[PDB]
Amino acid sequence: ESTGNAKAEAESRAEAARIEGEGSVLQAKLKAQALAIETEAELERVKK
Amino acid sequence: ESTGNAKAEAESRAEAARIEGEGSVLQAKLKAQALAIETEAELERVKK
Amino acid sequence: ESTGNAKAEAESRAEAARIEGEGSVLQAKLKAQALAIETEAELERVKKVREMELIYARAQLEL
Amino acid sequence: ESTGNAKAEAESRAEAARIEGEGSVLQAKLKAQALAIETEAELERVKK
Amino acid sequence: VREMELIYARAQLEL
Repeated sequence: ESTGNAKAEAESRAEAARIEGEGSVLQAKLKAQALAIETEAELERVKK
Repeated sequence: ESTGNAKAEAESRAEAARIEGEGSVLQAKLKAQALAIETEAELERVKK
Repeated sequence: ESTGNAKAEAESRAEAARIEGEGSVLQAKLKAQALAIETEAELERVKKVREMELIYARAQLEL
Repeated sequence: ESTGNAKAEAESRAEAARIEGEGSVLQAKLKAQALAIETEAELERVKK
Repeated sequence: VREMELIYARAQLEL
């Protein structure tokens, strides 16, 4: 009839993984990494 | 009566998705830069 | 009689919205700049370790 | 008949999340971030 | 922290 983690009463809780975006972060789009270093030029300006 | 989410047995499982994951792929800017600025340790030892 | 808000079970829930959230997206300027000015820690350590160029200065000439 | 956090008598209280704007802050509009660095030129003036 | 530029000044010449 029942086995696991039963929880009740009040606000928030979490129990699983739901690493949706996190997994997507690991599988970072190369193009995303490129734009990162390509844009650094602006940061360098704030430095210079 | 108590009711709740059950997770019988053990394999890869997802539940209560989105929020955290989505937020991760969006930025995590604070720790991203934090860890990134701590990377200088390489350049630090090189100087040392 | 007491009456009040009940939150049976447990899942994602919202209530008493707006105010705090709205105020957050608006500015949070004090802590925003506070944490931002504390970010210099990176540039701080960089200086702390760049100090090593002092190498040339070891040629002390205390006559 | 009843379960949870019942509260009464006087002023203010809060119990939930209501992270409306907060969530919106995490999901920061790229264009908003751009204008931020683009406007910094004024701050630099006060520096120079 | 900018004080660190003092590096050059370590070449003390206390004769």
